[PDB]
Amino acid sequence: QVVASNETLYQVVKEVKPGGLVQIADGTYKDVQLIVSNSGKSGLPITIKALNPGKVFFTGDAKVELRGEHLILEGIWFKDGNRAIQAWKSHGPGLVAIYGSYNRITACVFDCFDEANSAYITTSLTEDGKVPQHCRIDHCSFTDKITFDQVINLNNTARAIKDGSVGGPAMYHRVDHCFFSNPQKPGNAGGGIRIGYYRNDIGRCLVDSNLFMRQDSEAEIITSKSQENVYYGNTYLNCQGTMNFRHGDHQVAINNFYIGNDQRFGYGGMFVWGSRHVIACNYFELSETIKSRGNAALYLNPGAMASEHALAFDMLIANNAFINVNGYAIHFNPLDERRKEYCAANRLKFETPHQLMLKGNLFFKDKPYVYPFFKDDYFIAGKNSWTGNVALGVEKGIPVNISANRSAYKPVKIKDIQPIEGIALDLNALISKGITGKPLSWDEVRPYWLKEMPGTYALTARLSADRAAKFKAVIKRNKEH
Ligand SMILES: *[C@H]1O[C@H](CO)[C@@H](O[C@@H]2O[C@@H](C)[C@H](O)[C@@H](O)[C@H]2O)[C@H](O)[C@@H]1O[C@H]1O[C@H](C(=O)O)[C@@H](O[C@@H]2OC[C@@H](O[C@@H]3O[C@@H](C)[C@@H](O[C@@H]4O[C@H](CO)[C@@H](O)[C@H](O)[C@H]4O)[C@@H](O[C@H]4O[C@H](CO)[C@H](O)[C@H](O)[C@H]4O)[C@@H]3OC)[C@H](O)[C@H]2O)[C@H](O)[C@H]1O
Ligand SMILES: CC(=O)N[C@@H]1[C@@H](O[C@@H]2OC(C(=O)O)=C[C@H](O)[C@H]2O)[C@@H](OS(=O)(=O)O)[C@@H](CO)O[C@@H]1O
Ligand SMILES: CC(=O)N[C@@H]1[C@@H](O[C@@H]2OC(C(=O)O)=C[C@H](O)[C@H]2O)[C@@H](OS(=O)(=O)O)[C@@H](CO)O[C@H]1O
Ligand SMILES: CC(=O)N[C@@H]1[C@@H](O[C@@H]2OC(C(=O)O)=C[C@H](O)[C@H]2O)[C@@H](OS(=O)(=O)O)[C@@H](CO)O[C@H]1O
Ligand SMILES: CC(=O)N[C@@H]1[C@@H](O[C@@H]2OC(C(=O)O)=C[C@H](O)[C@H]2O)[C@@H](OS(=O)(=O)O)[C@@H](CO)O[C@H]1O
Ligand SMILES: [Ca+2]
Repeated sequence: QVVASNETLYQVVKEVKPGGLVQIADGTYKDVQLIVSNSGKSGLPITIKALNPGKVFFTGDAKVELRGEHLILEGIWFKDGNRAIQAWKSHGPGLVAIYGSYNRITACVFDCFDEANSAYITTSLTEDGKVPQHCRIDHCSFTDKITFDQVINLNNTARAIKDGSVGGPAMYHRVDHCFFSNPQKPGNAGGGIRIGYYRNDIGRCLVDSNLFMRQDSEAEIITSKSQENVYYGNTYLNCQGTMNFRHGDHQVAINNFYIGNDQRFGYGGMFVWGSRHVIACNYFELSETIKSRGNAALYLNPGAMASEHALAFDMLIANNAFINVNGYAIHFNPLDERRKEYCAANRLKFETPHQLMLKGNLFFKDKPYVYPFFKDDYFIAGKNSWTGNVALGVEKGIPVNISANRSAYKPVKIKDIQPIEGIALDLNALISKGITGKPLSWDEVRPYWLKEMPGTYALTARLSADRAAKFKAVIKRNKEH
């Protein structure tokens, strides 16, 4: 039914049946506490949507909880929030918290919501430990986030100091066609998306066709902290951060675009911990790279095998292109001094990346940047395997013989790569095709009803005066008195 107030919305959601449709009349729903406990059924979802998307605002001291299964939340604009700062935390539920499985949030806008620390959307465990699975977040816009924590956390365990061999279960979520552009916070402030917590967690989430444009929240654009997540066809445009395989082996990134096209800041880029990954058909063209990480497109972590800073080794790096990177194409030992400190403290064995299979990559420069393609301060003959690469335009920086024949450059065919269970992509086929398509634009990901890009930061790299003032107040209250 059509509802036009908070109270009527609360009532209709208590009664709605599988296949039901709740439409919210034009207006502002201030301090709205939408808790949806009922469930739809497979093929009979319950849809809660604006009657006219773009005309419904959830504001004030608001929250949404999707606790039932088979629910769809659509066409809501979250702005002008005022949740209690003492009542919300990073690593807690999001503004929208999804506790049930088979739920979808689509074509919603989150724009500088408030000053309370939390994600904008989470999947969250219930108190009895049940893990939501098979959820989708798509065609949503996340802009000008001025609070701590990620924009989205996808959770399969409760936060703990941890380290017990039993990880969280596979989630099988999808995040697609979303737009992220958010200002830099201080420190380890929470990024774009976190998936899982530690290396025994299984993710099996698909993150595809998103546009991260000045996603600058903190060092990590995405902190992927579970196994077997697949990142396909995302665009990272002028982002002050890197997309990271932070914990969890056997993750996949194929045909993403990492573009930096001005000199305003250092941009990234991928930072990779762990082993057994597939990193293929990605395109890196970065006009400036990140000083603090080591100035590179692709960073391969040194350290102790399978530790808290897991050594990057034994993986496939295939058919990628590094075009006019103002930095190393590949840095084989970033942050090595900090990592030796970690390994010494914990009495762990420090190692450097090896057993890498570098196949069919193009390394090309014709602009006067000063960096050789590679940095490997621990180079050992034979430790990695290079086949079918092409390198031309600057010295390699390591003693490896690579063809310089660009005309003869072709991506390699690959046929031995196992797909990820639950994700309907043919990894061999996609890798063997080489790099397809081009960077995504706002029109390709935007909510169907929204023509104008929201936010103040994406086009300008600066918050508007009023939002800047709120951001300063958040940062101040979160640091030492
Ligand atoms: C993410 O998305 C981006 C693009 O937004 C992709 O970008 C590309 O790749 C990047 C690497 C590059 O950077 C970029 O430049 C791009 O080149 C990126 O790869 C990622 O892709 C994934 O997301 C896509 C997306 O969501 O946009 C997926 O594309 C969708 O795939 C499904 C398509 O639907 C099918 O085709 C349409 C036209 C429907 O079929 C037609 O149905 C008509 C009416 O029934 C009929 O007359 C026609 O004969 C049919 O052809 C659809 O059918 C389904 O729906 C209809 C109603 O419309 C009926 O109910 C049917 O029963 C039902 O089957 C087809 O579904 C199979 C959709 O068009 C397409 O957008 C992509 O596959 C993902 O990998
Ligand atoms: C709630 C939702 O859309 N979940 C996504 C899931 O889609 C469900 O499962 C399938 C399926 O064929 O396995 C189809 C329907 O779209 C839906 O029931 C699926 O999303 S996808 O279909 O857009 O690809 C996965 C990705 O595999 O992500 C969510 O789990
Ligand atoms: C709110 C927030 O997450 N801020 C990050 C800092 O964490 C807070 O401050 C401290 C502290 O001892 O100084 C401890 C608590 O975690 C928070 O109250 C801190 O993050 S972290 O180091 O704890 O992971 C700094 C580190 O640079 O990052 C801020 O973003
Ligand atoms: C100890 C702790 O929980 N600190 C939180 C951070 O987590 C550490 O940092 C990261 C990371 O990739 O940033 C990985 C380590 O394994 C963690 O011990 C971090 O939280 S999270 O969202 O990345 O899990 C920050 C983010 O705001 O929050 C700290 O409190
Ligand atoms: C406790 C810990 O190792 N946390 C990792 C982060 O490391 C801290 O972050 C930084 C920084 O500027 O990024 C400075 C502090 O001295 C570090 O202790 C960080 O890891 S990394 O930067 O060493 O690679 C994040 C990933 O960005 O992961 C945390 O686990
Ligand atoms: Ca972080």
